[PDB]
Amino acid sequence: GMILKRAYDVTPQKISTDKVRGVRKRVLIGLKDAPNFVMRLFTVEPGGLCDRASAPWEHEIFVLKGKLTVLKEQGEETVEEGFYIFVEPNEIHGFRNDTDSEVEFLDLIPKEGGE
Amino acid sequence: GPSGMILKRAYDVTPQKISTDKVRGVRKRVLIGLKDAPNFVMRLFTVEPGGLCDRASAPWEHEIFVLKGKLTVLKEQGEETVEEGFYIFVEPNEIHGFRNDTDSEVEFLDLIPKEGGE
Ligand SMILES: [Cu+2]
Ligand SMILES: [Cu+2]
Ligand SMILES: [Cu+2]
Repeated sequence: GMILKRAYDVTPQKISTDKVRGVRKRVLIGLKDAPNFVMRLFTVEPGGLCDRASAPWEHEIFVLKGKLTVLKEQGEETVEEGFYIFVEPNEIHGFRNDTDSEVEFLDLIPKEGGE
Repeated sequence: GPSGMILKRAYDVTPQKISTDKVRGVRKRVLIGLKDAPNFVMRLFTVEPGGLCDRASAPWEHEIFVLKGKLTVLKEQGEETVEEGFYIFVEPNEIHGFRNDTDSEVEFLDLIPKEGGE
């Protein structure tokens, strides 16, 4: 009834789509197990990009490592470890890493959006 | 529903003292609370040295990510240690609690469905 695990030990999946390059995803608590919402951990490589998109669901994010550039419907904002991010449903968002070291963030969404 | 995005340093949120029949030595920051959340809430808990959230269970799940320190997890039967970089999934109704057996603060994110409050 309880899972306790090192996130690093969860296998990181390379993500590659027309909008996503240089990103890896770990599914910590996935759709199958989740009553309501899922927990993922993203790694963005230097120069990596999750380009602007809208989703039907909100995001709740916590920046774990590095300087995360957040793309908005207009412009961008770079934040760092210790910031949280709440993206309303339907809002344009994306992410980039302009730095020379990997950026990591925790990302939770309602399970309707889980892989 | 609203549009937009909130980007905020977690430590800018006021750390509220939690004092109940089961909890001492704990502060909570509500990061994404009921005022905002479509479905689930995000809190950041700080457990001071010797702090305790005694065993309990709840009718909803917890999804936890340990940000800092070494946290003792209280289970139905026994205890287990985790540290920074561990995650915890607590099924609904499973007994769980926490204790800080170290001399430094432990911090963890704790997310619950919004039906459970903030
Ligand atoms: Cu159990
Ligand atoms: Cu998204
Ligand atoms: Cu609980």
